[PDB]
Amino acid sequence: RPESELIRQSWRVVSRSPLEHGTVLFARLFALEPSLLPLFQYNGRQFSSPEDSLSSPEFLDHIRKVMLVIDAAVTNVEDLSSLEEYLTSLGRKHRAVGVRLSSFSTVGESLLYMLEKSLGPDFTPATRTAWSRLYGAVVQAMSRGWDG
Ligand code: HEM
Repeated sequence: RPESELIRQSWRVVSRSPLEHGTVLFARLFALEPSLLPLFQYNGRQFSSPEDSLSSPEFLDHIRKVMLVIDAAVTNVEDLSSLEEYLTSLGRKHRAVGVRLSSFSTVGESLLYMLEKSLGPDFTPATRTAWSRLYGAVVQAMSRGWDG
C-alpha cells in the first residue's frame, strides 16, 4: 500500500519519544473531552484537573501502553487482522472501566492532532487519511468489546 508507508514514516517520528508524544495526545484528549478525566481511577481517586493526570505514574504508564498498542498497529499496518482478537478484549476492558466507545473517536482526533503537531508540513492530507484509516480499524476491532 502507499498508505502503509505513510503510516510507518510518520510514526517513526513519534515512536522515538512515545511518552512525550502520548502526553500531547492525552492533554489534547482532555481539552476536547474533559468528561474522560474521571475514568482514570488510580487508587480510587479522581483527577481534578487535567494537569493532575500528568503527575500520575499510573496515568503515564497508561500513555505508554496506548502508544504501544498503536505501535503494534503500525507494525501490523498491512494486515491488522492479527491484532483483532487482542483489540476486542482491549475494548472489553474499556467498557468495564466506563469509557463510552464514542470517546475513542476523541482519542482518534487526539492522535491526529499529535501527529499533525509533531510532523507539521510532513503531515499531509494523505497521511491524515491513512492514519484515520488505521486508527479507525483499531477502534472497529475494539468496538467489538462492546459487542455489536
Ligand atoms: C479513550 C479513553 C481511554 C481511557 C479513559 C482509558 C482508561 C483506561 C483505564 C482506566 C485502564 C485500566 C487502568 C490502567 O491499566 O491504566 C486502561 C487500560 C488500558 N488502556 Fe486505556 N483508556 C483509554 C484509551 C486507550 C486506548 C486508545 C488504548 C490503546 C490504543 C488504550 C490502551 C490501554 C491498555 C493497553 C490498557 C491495559 C489493559 C489491560 O489490562 O490489558 N487505552 N485504560
